[PDB]
Amino acid sequence: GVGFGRPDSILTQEQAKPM
Repeated sequence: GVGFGRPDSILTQEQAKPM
């Protein structure tokens, strides 16, 4: 859940940036 782009790996924000 860190920025936008893809689903968050860690915790449910809707989206996150790539690796």
